[PDB]
Amino acid sequence: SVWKTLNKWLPPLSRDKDWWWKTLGPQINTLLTEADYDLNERYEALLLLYRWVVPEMGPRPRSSVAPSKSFMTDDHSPIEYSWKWISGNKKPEIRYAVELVSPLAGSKQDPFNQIPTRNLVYNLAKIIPELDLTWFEHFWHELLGPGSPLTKGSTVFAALEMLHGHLSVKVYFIPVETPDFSAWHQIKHAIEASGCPNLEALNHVDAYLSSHDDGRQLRPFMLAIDLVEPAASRLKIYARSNQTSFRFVRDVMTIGGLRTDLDRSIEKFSDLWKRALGLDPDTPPEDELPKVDHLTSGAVFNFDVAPKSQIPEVKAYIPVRHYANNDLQAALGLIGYLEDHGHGGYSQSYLRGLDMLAPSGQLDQATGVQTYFAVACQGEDLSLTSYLNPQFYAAFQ
Ligand SMILES: N[C@@H](Cc1c[nH]c2ccccc12)C(=O)O
Repeated sequence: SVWKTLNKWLPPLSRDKDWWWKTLGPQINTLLTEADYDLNERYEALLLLYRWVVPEMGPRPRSSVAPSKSFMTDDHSPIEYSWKWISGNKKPEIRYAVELVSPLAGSKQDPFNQIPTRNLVYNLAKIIPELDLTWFEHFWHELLGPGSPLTKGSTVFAALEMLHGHLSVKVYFIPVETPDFSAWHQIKHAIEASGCPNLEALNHVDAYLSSHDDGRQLRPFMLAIDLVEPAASRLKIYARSNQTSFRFVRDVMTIGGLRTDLDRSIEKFSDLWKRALGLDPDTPPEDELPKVDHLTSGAVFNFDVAPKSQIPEVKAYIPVRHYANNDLQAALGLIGYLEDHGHGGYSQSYLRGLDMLAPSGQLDQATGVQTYFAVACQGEDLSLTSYLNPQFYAAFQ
């Protein structure tokens, strides 16, 4: 084991740092091993974890109660893994998002816990010069700086994507809302001041959000960027709705019909939706889901409005934790879909990863491990991603 070797030879850590090391290291290491990552990349990932992430995770969990109301997950776990299914039986992509913390969190010196993520990004910029911080600094200044202004629990976090051979970094900004400045207002002004050459996709999304009947029901809340050249980065605007019928999801995926030639992709999406969510196969698409009242309940989407494209791209997130019956049932639904379409070469590796992450004896009894199933429509096929919560506090061992 890579983690066993590193833990055996790297210098020992404080109580909190050692807890985070001996918890995250095995999790990330198992996920990467099941995805058949090369040994060098597992070493690199765990060395990054030991050097730049573990020292900034703050106190270790010691009870069911979290030290913050972090927006990363529902139990405020500050770490979220993700497992992207690659078509053609290729190796899955492993990513993880983290919101680092400091003792100044909540104080006047960092009221929204922003400096640790900035520090992490700059450290990574020292090790990987390929990363570009132009758009990072621009959107940070626009959305979280002293000129920026109700909070969702966090205002920023970062994500590492191990893309087999190189590392990519992503930044999520969650603006603070005021009666005069909605999150969407701030995001739109930030993108307009970003310096993009072709704002056709942003204007399409704005028209859909403002004038369309169902598009008016989406509440923008988050913006994600890639730390690459601004011409090569995506601009992902996340939007939530209390509506949950599959008809609504179907229309949002098309952006009110702006996107065409997706009927087969949408039929496969409906099949996967009912399988993962445990619904009856004859569920009318206009039926709403049984009501779940939560901060992150309802249907979630993201629009990619990156200038390279004139038409925006939509990714939908099936909220497994809120509407499925249990983690094993949803996992088998997703896995059966993948097997029916010849894309399930890594299903058993995924199940071993789930069993690694799951609180002892709760996969078939509760939800929570799998937060989202992300679906995108690529021509006739689906691009799928599983999002995973280690549940440090909801499942405190
Ligand atoms: N925790 C928030 C934000 C979030 C974290 N990871 C996500 C992945 C997809 C969509 C949203 C999120 C939520 O569940 O909504």
